[PDB]
Amino acid sequence: LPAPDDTGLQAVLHTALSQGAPGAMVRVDDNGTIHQLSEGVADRATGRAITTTDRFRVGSVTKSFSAVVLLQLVDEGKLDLDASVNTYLPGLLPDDRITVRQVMSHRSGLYDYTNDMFAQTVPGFESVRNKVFSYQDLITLSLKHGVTNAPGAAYSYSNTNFVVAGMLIEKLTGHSVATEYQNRIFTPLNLTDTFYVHPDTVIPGTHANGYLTPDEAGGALVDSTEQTVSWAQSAGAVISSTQDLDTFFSALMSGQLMSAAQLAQMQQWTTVNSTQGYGLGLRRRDLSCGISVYGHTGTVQGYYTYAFASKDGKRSVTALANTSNNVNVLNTMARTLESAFCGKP
Ligand SMILES: CC1(C)S[C@@H]2[C@H](NC(=O)CCCC[C@H](NC(=O)C[NH3+])C(=O)[O-])C(=O)N2[C@H]1C(=O)[O-]
Repeated sequence: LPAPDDTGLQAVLHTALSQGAPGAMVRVDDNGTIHQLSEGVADRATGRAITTTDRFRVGSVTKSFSAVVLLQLVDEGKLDLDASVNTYLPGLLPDDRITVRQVMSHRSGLYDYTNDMFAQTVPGFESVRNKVFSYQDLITLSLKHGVTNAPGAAYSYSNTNFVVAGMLIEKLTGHSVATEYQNRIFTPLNLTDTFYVHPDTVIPGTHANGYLTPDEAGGALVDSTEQTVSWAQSAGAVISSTQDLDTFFSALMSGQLMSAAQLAQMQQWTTVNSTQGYGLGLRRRDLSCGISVYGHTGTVQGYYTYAFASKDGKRSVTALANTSNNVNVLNTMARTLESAFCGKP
């Protein structure tokens, strides 16, 4: 690969701050040589600086953790990707036709209940931040709406899919998702900054605070750091660090977390758009210089995450901005992948 471009990474972070991120940071693990940059503040009220060791909420990056657990269950003979969801969770869905593979790739047609919750950004956050939901509560909220398409038909993102994934993990293992993440992923990879504490609202240890951008332009930011994330759970509640998400996606792509057969299934791409695909709890992004990278993005209130690795896991990058509901910031932070993988123009 080309050399990572630290001047370009520095410019991306400075642009994100100019667009409303209180703080922004990035860590690259380039085959054993570390790159680490940060600019701005973890806490905008106290002024404490952000750093690449600050813990944060990874949002839908959590789905890659859920998918790894489910694909290990396929390796163990406990789960068949082409069986019906209802085979394992009787009576759950009105269509006994929807399969596990379809949920894991966002091809199920299940309505995304969070489009009801967050029609208004700050009111919807204030509504859910201190609520505790069961998995079944969230499925019932989805099923108030009919499906949006035929099973298998189209990519349509829905958090409901990885609520189903959490329910499958707990049903088939007899354990909580926190126990399965710890035993199958966090402990074997020594992810000392990585946690699943739901429904606790505290982020353990030194962390970046999250700042939710209101829908009104120029409105005051809302501290969204402490919430249950119970509206997402196995779709979005993991806490981690840049070093630990680099370790995780490098281990995944280098073949340490499942059989070769299941990794191959995880990388069967469904088209998202002309430069992106979706596998099984895994995203592919095609970069300008002809390189593809693999991993996941996350959005949870106050935190935007990108965490991607090269095909062989030898270069990994994790970037974090501690704001959300700011599409300019989101789009700017994607440029860290260009600078880290494609290097200087
Ligand atoms: C598909 C995504 C982008 S959204 C999905 C999941 N996060 C959510 O579903 C939260 C949606 C509300 C986010 C909120 N926005 C609003 O409230 C809008 N009114 C904000 O910006 O904080 C996550 O994480 N995924 C990202 C993913 O996979 O990258």
